[PDB]
Formats: sequence, structure tokens, C-alpha cells
Amino acid sequence: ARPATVLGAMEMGRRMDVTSSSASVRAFLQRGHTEIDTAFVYANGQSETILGDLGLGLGRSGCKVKIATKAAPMFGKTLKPADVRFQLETSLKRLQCPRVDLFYLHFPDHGTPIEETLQACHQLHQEGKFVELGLSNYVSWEVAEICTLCKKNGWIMPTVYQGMYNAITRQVETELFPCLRHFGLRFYAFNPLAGGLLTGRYKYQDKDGKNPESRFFGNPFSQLYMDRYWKEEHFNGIALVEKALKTTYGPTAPSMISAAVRWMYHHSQLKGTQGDAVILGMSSLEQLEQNLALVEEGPLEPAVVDAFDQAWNLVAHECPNYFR
Amino acid sequence: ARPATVLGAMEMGRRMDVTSSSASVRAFLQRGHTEIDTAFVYANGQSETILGDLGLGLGRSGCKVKIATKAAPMFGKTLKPADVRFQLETSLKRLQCPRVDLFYLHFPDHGTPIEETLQACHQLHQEGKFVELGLSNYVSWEVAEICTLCKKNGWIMPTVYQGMYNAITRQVETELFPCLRHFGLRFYAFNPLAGGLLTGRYKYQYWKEEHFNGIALVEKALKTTYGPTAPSMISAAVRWMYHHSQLKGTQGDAVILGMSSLEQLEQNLALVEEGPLEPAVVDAFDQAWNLVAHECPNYFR
Ligand SMILES: NC(=O)c1ccc[n+]([C@@H]2O[C@H](COP(=O)([O-])OP(=O)(O)OC[C@H]3O[C@@H](n4cnc5c(N)ncnc54)[C@H](OP(=O)(O)O)[C@@H]3O)[C@@H](O)[C@H]2O)c1
Repeated sequence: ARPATVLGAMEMGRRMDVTSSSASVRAFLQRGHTEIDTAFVYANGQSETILGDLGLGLGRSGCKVKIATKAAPMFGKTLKPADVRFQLETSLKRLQCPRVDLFYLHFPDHGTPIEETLQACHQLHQEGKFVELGLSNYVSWEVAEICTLCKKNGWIMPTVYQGMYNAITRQVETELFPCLRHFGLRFYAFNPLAGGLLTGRYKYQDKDGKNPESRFFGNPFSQLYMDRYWKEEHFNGIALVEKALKTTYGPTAPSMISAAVRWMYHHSQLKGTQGDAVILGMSSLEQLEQNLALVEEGPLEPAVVDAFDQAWNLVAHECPNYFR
Repeated sequence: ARPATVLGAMEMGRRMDVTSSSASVRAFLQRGHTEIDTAFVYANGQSETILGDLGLGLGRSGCKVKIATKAAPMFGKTLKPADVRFQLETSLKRLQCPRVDLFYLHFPDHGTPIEETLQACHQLHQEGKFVELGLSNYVSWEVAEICTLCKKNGWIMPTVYQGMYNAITRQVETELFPCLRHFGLRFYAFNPLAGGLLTGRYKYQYWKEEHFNGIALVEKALKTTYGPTAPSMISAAVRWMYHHSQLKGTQGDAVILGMSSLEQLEQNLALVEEGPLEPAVVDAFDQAWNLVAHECPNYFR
């Protein structure tokens, strides 16, 4: 079976107003999907707030919708016990819910010993504030340390890892994926479109011109994205794929975005039977509706799959790290 | 200081006879180096056997030679406790020594739970059979699980990792090396010449076109920089390991020098003592690495 689809709620309350956010949730649920991904930091708290007002009854026995949130060592907070508790308790209030289904450590706090953070997570779990524990942006060997500590201490083990993965960003495959398989974590991929770079709407020289509001220009985290993906090699690879699309399908070929999405669902190492999933991103209802349709499309012809491999090969030596 | 040099003894009893092996040890020790690396499996057991017969007094107080060996899931053996013990006890007999300075798990036994193997390694260390524990060919995350188990259980922690690393084989830098620094393991690099590719003796006529293109870039930089007094390709590759890699002599990191002959060893011992390379040549090695990073062999199994 194909990977699951998770709704990324990062723009809810930022570029997306309440109306469009609500519409997006409805569209996503109508497609049969159930999991929504937000975070304490998203839209400075508005993503969670918007979601918690939809009258969905999050965290209550009988909710078919599953909610994930995250605690982050940012905005002046760390992953010390008190700060982890502060974030989760705040998220529960914003989400108007008694427990979240999945609670992540958003990214590492290298200034707080991990066992301290984990002990806090275990206590919060024992209080009934979350069902499953997740990690994001931890290196493979940190995941293994965490799982070993949890096992030895009798603490809830993480069962989900959320990481950066797309057709031209595959660092996770080598060391992380086998670790996750070993310890029993399912993988949820973010940046499936490389923040929009894999839609093909950009050109390298673009950064040297004025650009409309987007992930790469005008976003609070645009610099992070330029450093991550704005490299000549990423652009040359996309170019190979666009060429193979035409050569194989002709002017009726699937679009670059269609290709990139289908790669995630049909040609990646993600496995539906392992519970793996793709987190869709969007900055408008229109984009989401488009993407939701693309998820249902089928596999690509081999020549195009080969082109994506070629593109990955071109950029591998400068792939952004999946860990921080 | 520069990284240390460790004698790789795998060919003692295979491509190298007793006479050459003995001479090789003398040449290595004459240069001031001290650590010798062997394994239960090397040369059908003859590597340890030959080393044991050299009269070095291994494992004893005042010995100036340090010896390493390894246990592997080979020859019908696994890394189950009884089999780890069996291999070390055999090695001690063959090496004619009461202990070894470093005992490795040679490569993973995915069929034996690692905590079972580790407990046996602890027991053997408590009997005084080895000083330090090492790992080889384990993936970074396995190293972390091992260290975490050892710390929680109060068992000897691994302090050495031996793995593949050379100027065009750098996968270990990304995930392995930070893990090793975190948990306190030094790193011993093997295959510093990438199977001979980095000697420049092979040409396109598994290594692909981009590999030979890489070597060409380095050769071109060497000629542009130094002209008629350029280091050879083999010299440059060795100098990269000792002067321009992420190995740190103050962390106890080292390079394993392999040999299939006394002559090859004497040549390589001389290269170790050569100096740094100019930046343009180092840049070329980086460019060569960038050409083949996407198809780097895994350092683990
Ligand atoms: N754990 C983490 O560290 C982390 C980090 C990143 C995201 N995530 C989660 O993953 C979710 C998805 O990740 P992501 O948002 O980066 O996904 P993505 O699909 O790689 O990037 C989404 C962006 O691509 C563009 N895009 C998407 N669909 C499009 C379409 N149909 N047509 C044209 N452009 C389109 C839009 O860019 P423009 O805005 O420029 O229009 C959109 O904002 C987020 O909402 C969040 O929940 C987690």
C-alpha cells in the first residue's frame, strides 16, 4: 500500500487565514486522511489555535482525526523539563484538547542532556498528555542513543521520526532509515517538494531578481531554505527530470510537481506497511487541493525515475544535513 | 602531532612469508611506531601465529609493541558469548601473550543480540584478557547503541573504531565521526589508498570514469603546483591522510598501513614522514571526492 498522507499545518495562521485553514482541513479529511501536523512554534502559536477551534474534539476518545505537535528549543525556550512541559501544556490549551496523539522533540537541544529531556517526556506521557513520542531532526546515532536509554529506563520509546526527504534529498536513506527500521519507528517525510523547489517554478538566477512572496523569498525561514536547496546543482537536476518527462510522455507529460509527488508515493523508500507517510505542505487551499489529487496518481515510467536518480547523484555531495 | 601509524598484519602468512613478516615488523618499529593490527581470521590464523613466534613478548609489562586482534562471525563462529571467548582465547594462544592491548568486534553479527556480545566482552575484560575494546564496520547508530548499553550496564566502553577512510572515501565524516567524538572513541583509518586507485597506477582500460577523472584532477594540481618535484599520487594520498583529513593525532587517531611486501611497507613508511600538501592539491582531492561521493561504498555492514 502507499504511504500515508499527513497535513502540514505550518502555514495555518501565517500565509493562510482561518477561512482557508478550515477549508483545507475539511478537504484533507474528505480525502480519507486523518493526521495533522502542527507545532508550538508554527505561525507563532496560531496554527494550533486555529486547529483547536475547528470543533474537531481533538484528543478525545472518538476523534478520528489525529493531532501531532512539537516542542522546540527556540523562541527562548530549551528542551529542559520545565520548557518541554510549558510547550506541551500550552499546545493542549490552544488545541482545546486533553492529549495529543503524537508529541515530537522538534529538533535537538545540544545544551540539555538528552536523558533529562526524555525523563520529562516520560512524565508527561504518564500524566496522559500524549500518546506517542516522536523525534525530528536528530541524527541516526542520537535516535539510537535515545531508544537505548528509553529501553533501559523503562520510558516510552519514540515511534515516529519526522525528517527531510524528497526525490533529490536522500541522505536519510543510508544510516537513518535502517536505524528507524531496527528500533520500530515509522518515518514521516517533510519537504517532499523541497519547499517548492521541486515544482520547477524557479531558476537559479532568480535570487538575483525581485521575487514574489514565497518559501524562498519573504518567509521568516527563507534563508534556511536558500542554504538548504538553492544551489546550481539542484537546478540542473530538476532540468534533467523536466527533459525526461517530455522525452517519455511528450507535451502531455505530467508536470514537475506531479512527478515529485509521485516519486514520494511510488518510488521512494517510504513504506505504507511500516506506517510511513508524506507530510504535504501548502500556502493556499488551491495548492493543497492540487496536491491531494497528485497523491492519488500512479507510478512514473522508469526513464523518469532514472532521471530523478541522476538528479540526486548530481546533488548528493552537497545535500543538506537531515539533522541539526 | 600527526596521526599514528598502525601496522596492518593481514598478509602475514598469506601473500607474505615468515621471513618477510619479521623484517616488516623490525622496519616498522625502527620508525618509532608501536601498534600492530591482526585478527583471528587473517591468513587462516597464520598472521597471529607468525606474530606470536617473533619473540616480541606481547601483552607483557614493558613491551613496547601494542597488539590488536579481532573476533568475527566467520568460520562457523558467531559473536555469541562462547564464540567471542573462543576466538580471543585462540588469539592469545597464537600470539603467545597473556592479553592484547585492543580487542575488536571485527564486523557485526546481526544474528546475535548485541547486548549478549557485549556482556561477553565485559567478562573477558574483567579476566584481564584485553585492555581496550574496539569496533569495526559498525554503523554510527550501532556504535551509539553499544556505548549507551555499556554505560548503563557498567561495562567497558569501546574506545577505538576502525573503518574505511581515504581522500576519496569520506562517508564516515558525516555521522560516524561526530558519534565517535561524542562517546570518546579514536578512529583508525584503513584502506588509505582506496584499493590502489589512489596510487595512480590504474587507468580506465568497482571504479568508474568519474573515479579516474578525479585522479586526473589531483595529478593536474600536483603538476601545476610542484612541477618536476611533485609528490607522486601515492605520496599525495598518504599525505592527505596525515595532514589534511579529519584525523587528529591528539585524539589518538591513526592510519593503518597495509602491506603485501617488505618493499611496499618500506616505501609507505617513508611517505608517512612527508609533509603537508599545498592548498591547490588539497582542493583537488576535495573535488575528486565530490565527483564520487554519491557512490561511496558503505563503511558498515
Ligand atoms: N519537523 C520539521 O523540522 C519540519 C520542517 C518543515 C516542515 N515540516 C512539516 O512538513 C509540512 C510540509 O513540509 P513543507 O511545507 O516544507 O512541504 P513542501 O511540499 O516541500 O513545501 C511546501 C511549499 O511548496 C510550494 N507548493 C506546495 N504545493 C504546491 C503546488 N501545488 N503548486 C505550487 N507550489 C506548491 C509552496 O511554496 P510557496 O509558499 O512558496 O507558495 C508550499 O508552501 C509542514 O507544513 C510542516 O508540517 C516539519
